Amino acid sequence: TCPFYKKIPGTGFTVDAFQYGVVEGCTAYFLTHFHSDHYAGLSKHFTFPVYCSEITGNLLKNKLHVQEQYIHPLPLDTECIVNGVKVVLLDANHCPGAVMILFYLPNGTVILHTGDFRADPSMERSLLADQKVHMLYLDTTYCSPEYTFPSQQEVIRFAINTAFEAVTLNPHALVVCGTYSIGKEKVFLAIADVLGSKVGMSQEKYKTLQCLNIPEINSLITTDMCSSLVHLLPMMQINFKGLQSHLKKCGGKYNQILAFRPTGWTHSNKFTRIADVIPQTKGNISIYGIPYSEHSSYLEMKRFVQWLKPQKIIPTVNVGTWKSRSTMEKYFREWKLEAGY
Ligand code: NI
Repeated sequence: TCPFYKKIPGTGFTVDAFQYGVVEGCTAYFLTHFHSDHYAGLSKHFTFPVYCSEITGNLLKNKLHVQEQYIHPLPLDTECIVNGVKVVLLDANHCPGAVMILFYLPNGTVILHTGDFRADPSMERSLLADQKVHMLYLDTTYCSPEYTFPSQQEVIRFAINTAFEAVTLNPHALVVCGTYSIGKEKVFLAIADVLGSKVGMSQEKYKTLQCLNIPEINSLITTDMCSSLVHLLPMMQINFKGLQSHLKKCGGKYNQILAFRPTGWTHSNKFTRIADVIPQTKGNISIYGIPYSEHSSYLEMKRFVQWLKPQKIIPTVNVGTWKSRSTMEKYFREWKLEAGY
């Protein structure tokens, strides 16, 4: 049974609600982004209208085989009427094709559903500037002040400088980057660009990337692993055992691995600056965990909510414990008392 925080009142709509069977009253199912916790339950046998971005709809058609007649792609930043209700999709600054959804209810209520997002001051000049929001369905993944991490640009600067140094010292080093979903593509694309290489990967991963409308992608990626000095591997293989095994397969072309694991936040963020990050090393293998987030930090979240001034907040993450819920509610009230709304 579908939980309340996935339903949009006053409509026939649900958000990210595909794992509950046929939801009573639902005439259109919205999908914010192509991450498995959110698409859980979609497959080629789905027969109700799915509304989403163009990129999400490429992934549904080619990776999940959803039939074309049930996929309804909407342009961004454009007022659209769906089953008699005005909606807008906005870029969520999450993974490729991820959106926030603005719903203009027939009674005058305005609802923003963030999906998953990384709040940014650029959102203060989208179509959100123009009107009041009554209800905010909020991605609360990192809603506590201990959750700090650097900008994506500082993280990428670290990665490119680390990779370029290592490979200039040893031209026979291979770089490997872990992946298990879409998102975070700038990590491996920025490192390959500084090294003058295409990125090499499995046919399954190449297929996924080919759905993402990235400019000039054919110039940036390949399935010919032998021609590439930046490889992608599943995240589960980014360990000393799995990397040893990979280095054997490369036919003595390489004699060292430098590997990256983009994580979200880890507790080493509560002590160490990005500049001071060091790898774990065993012989000719080194592994860097880098804090590349596609979710809001606490400060970024707070800034966004204090600017938007919603009347009511409904969290969509960390909802399963009373301690989490109470924590989140306390910070919402602080934010409102501090800013005066
Ligand atoms: Ni996500």
